[PDB]
Amino acid sequence: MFTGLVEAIGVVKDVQGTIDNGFAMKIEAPQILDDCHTGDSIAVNGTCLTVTDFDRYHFTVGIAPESLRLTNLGQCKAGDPVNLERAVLSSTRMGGHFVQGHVDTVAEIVEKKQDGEAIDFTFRPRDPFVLKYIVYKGYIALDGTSLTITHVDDSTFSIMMISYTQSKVIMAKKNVGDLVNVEVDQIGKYTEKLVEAHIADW
Ligand SMILES: O=C(O)CCc1nc2c(=O)[nH]c(=O)[nH]c2n(C[C@H](O)[C@H](O)[C@H](O)CO)c1=O
Ligand SMILES: O=C(O)CCc1nc2c(=O)[nH]c(=O)[nH]c2n(C[C@H](O)[C@H](O)[C@H](O)CO)c1=O
Ligand SMILES: [Hg+2]
Repeated sequence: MFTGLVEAIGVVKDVQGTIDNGFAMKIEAPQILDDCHTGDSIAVNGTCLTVTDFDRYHFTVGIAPESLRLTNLGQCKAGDPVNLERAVLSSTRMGGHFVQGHVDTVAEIVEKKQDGEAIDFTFRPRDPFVLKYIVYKGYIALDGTSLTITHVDDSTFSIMMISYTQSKVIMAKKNVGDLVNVEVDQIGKYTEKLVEAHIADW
């Protein structure tokens, strides 16, 4: 479980494996390894992954084919920066929201323009149906970043990235064409089943 408040930006140091069988990945991130333990859950670009080994400077993870299929981790190369956030089990969320780290799909950046001190991003999800769980002013996690929806229609959604965030996440420097991990606010899927189980009586 996470908050979507990215703690640091690590750097991929080694990637081995294949798209069909899985990746073994090594990440440099001393900033968040002071309290590491094998088995811990760490979100890499919003993808919850299990620590398989670590030291004061690096930690490794095993990435399953399905994780690589639904996220941008399949494109990872040594040298790439990634958003990182350590797990936390808390029933409270005063900052960010309830991010599970279970990515729904990827979205392509289709527009990026400056609006004052903020950056206006527009994304096109590979799986349009996730848009049914996205609403104006609602939450969403992009590459593990908790953000506020500023616009949404039948094929895209947008967010505004403020100055404070631009220096904390990899999104700031991504461009049109790049992919980001999308995790819609889980509550939406919950209310969907609620109405379904509801009219399941009507
Ligand atoms: O909660 C736990 O105890 C398990 C942690 C965990 N680990 C991995 C992993 O190590 N490798 C993985 O490849 N996946 C893990 N996952 C699932 C992963 O996040 C998911 O496939 C993507 O987000 C796309 O939806 C995990 O949930
Ligand atoms: O809790 C709320 O109602 C606000 C949600 C929220 N929105 C944004 C945003 O829209 N743009 C943003 O640029 N940031 C938002 N943030 C903060 C952002 O996640 C954080 O700076 C990074 O992850 C690094 O820790 C938000 O928390
Ligand atoms: Hg998880």
